[PDB]
Amino acid sequence: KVYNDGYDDDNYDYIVKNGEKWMDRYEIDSLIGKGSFGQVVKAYDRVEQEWVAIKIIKNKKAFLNQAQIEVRLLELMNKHDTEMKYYIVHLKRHFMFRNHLCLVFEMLSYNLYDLLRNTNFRGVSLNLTRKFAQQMCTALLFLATPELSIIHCDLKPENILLCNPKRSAIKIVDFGSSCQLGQRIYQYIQSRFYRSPEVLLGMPYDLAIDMWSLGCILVEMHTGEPLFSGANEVDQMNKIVEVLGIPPAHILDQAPKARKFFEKLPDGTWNLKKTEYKPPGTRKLHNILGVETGGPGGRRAGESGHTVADYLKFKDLILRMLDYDPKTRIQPYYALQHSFFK
Ligand SMILES: COc1ccc2sc(-c3cncc(NC(C)=O)c3)nc2c1
Repeated sequence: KVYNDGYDDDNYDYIVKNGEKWMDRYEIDSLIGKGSFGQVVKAYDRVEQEWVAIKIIKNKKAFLNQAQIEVRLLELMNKHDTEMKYYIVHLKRHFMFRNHLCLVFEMLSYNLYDLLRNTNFRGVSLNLTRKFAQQMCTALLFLATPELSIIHCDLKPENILLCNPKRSAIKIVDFGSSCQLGQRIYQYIQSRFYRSPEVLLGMPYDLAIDMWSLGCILVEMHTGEPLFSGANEVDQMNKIVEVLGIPPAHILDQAPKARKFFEKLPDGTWNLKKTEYKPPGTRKLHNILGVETGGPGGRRAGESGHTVADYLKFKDLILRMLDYDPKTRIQPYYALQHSFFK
């Protein structure tokens, strides 16, 4: 009949209405996004006199507690980052309104998927990819602060927003599926395209799962297509193996879900389970990037900063990000000191 005196819908979301005024403060403009958490609306704040993005959580206990964990992480980050210089989206405040938790964020521009979409998935240049790579590594360095130890756990182009359309500044949004380092409670985390091997293999994991995601994300920004576009976990692992080969034996011996993907032959080596795919490590990243053939699709031939020497700096950095072992996979601090950012 009527849910929350007619304010909500069957799905517990607030029925957003153009031009509604909340608390004599926020003038609601339009719906900009929707998620399982609920909705995101564009609004004008008449006290601060600026546009804001409001995340209106569903009126239900499961999402209210989830959103509360995000609110805890953002208010903890805002405490450390006062100067607003570590590339995380700023939570201005939060309030309860008609039985909905509302989060007030700074208004940013489109996401990195939208930029890829406007190219018809042909990608952006390497100069712009470097600027996104530099800011993202700085952001992961901030999350690796020992008192934070925050894992975003769902890094992808949609969850990276541009501050301003005419600038290269980006901020990471959406810490709803994020957590601080600790004992393993969850194994089904990260979006499949961006999911680390340790998660695919069902193994212990830490903040290095974000660095794997970042490696996948940076190649997609320049090529325009997902590096590993698995339709299922078995497809995801096979496409990872296509590029990087079979994970080391000492990892697959410890992986619980190792036999979901590989067979252990009588001699001790691990082989792919028969199901198509190129043999392991033959779809070279060297050839995917087109280090010697003028970039992806030859569409970067003759462009500045797109030489073979420049592509090898990017290839090396990306390979260090896609290290199978999370203990030896490159960390934000060392990645920033790479020759690619020189
Ligand atoms: C379009 O101007 C903005 C500015 C700041 C933010 S913060 C955010 C967000 C927060 N939490 C989860 C998600 N994820 C979704 C909707 O899928 C997005 N969106 C925006 C949009």
